[PDB]
Amino acid sequence: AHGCRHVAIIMDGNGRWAKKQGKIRAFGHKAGAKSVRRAVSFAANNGIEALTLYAFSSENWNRPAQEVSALMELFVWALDSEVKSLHRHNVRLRIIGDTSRFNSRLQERIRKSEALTAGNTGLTLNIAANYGGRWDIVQGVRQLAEKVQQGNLQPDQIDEEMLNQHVCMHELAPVDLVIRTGGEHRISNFLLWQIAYAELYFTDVLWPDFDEQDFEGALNAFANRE
Amino acid sequence: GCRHVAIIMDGNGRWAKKQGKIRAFGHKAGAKSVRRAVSFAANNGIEALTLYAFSSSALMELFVWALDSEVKSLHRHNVRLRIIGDTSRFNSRLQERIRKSEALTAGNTGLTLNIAANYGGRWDIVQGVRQLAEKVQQGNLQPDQIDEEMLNQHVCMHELAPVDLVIRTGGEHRISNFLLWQIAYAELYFTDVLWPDFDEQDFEGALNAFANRERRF
Ligand SMILES: O=P(O)(O)C(O)(Cc1cccc(-c2cccc3c2oc2ccccc23)c1)P(=O)(O)O
Ligand SMILES: O=P(O)(O)C(O)(Cc1cccc(-c2cccc3c2oc2ccccc23)c1)P(=O)(O)O
Ligand SMILES: O=P(O)(O)C(O)(Cc1cccc(-c2cccc3c2oc2ccccc23)c1)P(=O)(O)O
Ligand SMILES: O=P(O)(O)C(O)(Cc1cccc(-c2cccc3c2oc2ccccc23)c1)P(=O)(O)O
Ligand SMILES: O=P(O)(O)C(O)(Cc1cccc(-c2cccc3c2oc2ccccc23)c1)P(=O)(O)O
Ligand SMILES: O=P(O)(O)C(O)(Cc1cccc(-c2cccc3c2oc2ccccc23)c1)P(=O)(O)O
Repeated sequence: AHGCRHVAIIMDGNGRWAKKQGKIRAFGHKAGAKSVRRAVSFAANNGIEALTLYAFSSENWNRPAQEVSALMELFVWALDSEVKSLHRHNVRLRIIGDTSRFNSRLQERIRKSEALTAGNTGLTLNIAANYGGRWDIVQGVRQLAEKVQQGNLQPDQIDEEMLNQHVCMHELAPVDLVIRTGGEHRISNFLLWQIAYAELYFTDVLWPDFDEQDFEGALNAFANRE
Repeated sequence: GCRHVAIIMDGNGRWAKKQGKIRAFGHKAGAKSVRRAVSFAANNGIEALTLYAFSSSALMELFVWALDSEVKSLHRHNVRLRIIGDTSRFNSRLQERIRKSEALTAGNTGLTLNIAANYGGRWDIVQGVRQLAEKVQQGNLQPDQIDEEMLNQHVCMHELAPVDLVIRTGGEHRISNFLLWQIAYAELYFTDVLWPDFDEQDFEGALNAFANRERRF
């Protein structure tokens, strides 16, 4: 009844949530993981076809660039145990983002995870990893530029419909709703091309507290903004 | 400090209906609201204001009339005018009035006023992409040297301050294929106020909210 086929969520607020409890950041990450499981569960049980998730990091600015990098590795590493669970729940997993510089072992783990679940018929879960909406448009542009160089494409032949076929998730239903938790009212270079016509829904709720009733609220807001 | 504000103007028609009036009446109050927003922005030190008339030859002629009767005043008021969007198919007379209007004000140093006409964010990115494909075809550019900075140099308004705040009136919470590339880091502010009613107090509310959020985030 919500009529929403594909929801994207900019998750934020985990560190502030922990801070308020008098707990260190790591406890926030723990509670945030639980909230991710819960939103994925809700989406699957509510007939949403695709759910795309972006972890917005409020602390990354204070982290040296080389820690960030290693942080991307732990993510893929953790993503080897979690896939087993996603697969048991009939979830099809896709990673979107610039994974070309990750080491071969990671790239292999990622492809194997997407291959394992590619045939599942449940929710399609897209996880952003090293993703940027401008980078997304740029990688599509590069693919087209390569065709132009080969001599198979004239610059005047490039139109929206063609660039669209080369940005992330072009093969899935278009994003109908973007939710951003944590209070900030910005897209922060998450999807740009893909959100041209999506409903944007912002809530002050911190990610760890964002639960099924908050997700239903966004979906009903969407249904009503029709 | 907000340097560039973009506004998705919407609600003139709904506004006229609530008054029991026709669409033309909503357009008239709408023009007055554009005038007040432009003055407000110029008076409060905003460097660029970008306006997008959201709609769900008569016009083309009015566009000519509008340019002919207001450009001298915008020039006088030190406003730099730019039209962003695909005007490639407007009639030549109008295309020439646009070009001349931008040329006459190209040197002004006050508010840059960007008016969208047949503009779309995807189209904007696509025109930038065509320009880069031309250099690849010419042989002056390798596909793998194309990066964000380079495409950024080929989308509308790259010569101005980055868009800091996007305001959409009328109650919808969508970008509707207005700016996309350009709003990657902008504060987004939605208000149910209908365009004709959008006034200095409403505009101040969006500006104060931007400044406070800049402080908090
Ligand atoms: O746990 P802390 O945030 O205290 C820190 O160890 C960095 C870190 C270590 C181990 C795991 C994580 C972590 C865990 C879950 C999600 C994410 C984490 O780090 C990021 C960054 C960006 C997005 C998501 C997550 C972060 P720090 O160097 O910032 O103190
Ligand atoms: O816990 P369930 O298997 O019941 C389910 O929530 C799916 C799910 C469970 C647990 C974790 C995740 C998930 C998915 C991808 C990556 C990561 C997940 O949780 C973490 C924690 C830390 C790092 C990465 C991930 C998803 P479901 O919708 O399939 O029932
Ligand atoms: O919310 P904050 O910006 O405070 C921060 O927790 C980063 C963060 C944002 C959003 C989600 C998560 C997070 C935490 C644990 C598990 C997972 C998170 O995001 C995903 C995506 C996919 C699978 C698992 C998780 C972390 P931080 O490390 O910058 O303090
Ligand atoms: O600057 P960006 O916002 O583009 C990004 O690189 C930030 C980022 C850097 C490093 C790790 C993560 C990240 C994202 C989701 C889940 C987890 C991340 O890091 C960890 C560590 C341990 C468990 C989960 C996650 C995010 P992104 O991967 O969220 O696109
Ligand atoms: O078709 P008509 O000539 O009857 C009329 O709609 C013309 C009209 C007057 C004023 C504004 C508009 C109008 C309508 C849709 C979009 C835009 C309009 O004006 C601008 C300016 C710049 C960008 C978009 C629009 C139309 P009207 O208000 O004089 O009845
Ligand atoms: O607000 P609505 O979407 O109801 C509609 O008035 C279209 C419209 C939206 C926003 C502004 C305008 C409009 C009206 C009069 C003058 C000008 C308008 O937009 C601009 C931009 C620049 C200069 C003058 C005007 C028209 P409509 O013609 O589709 O009913």
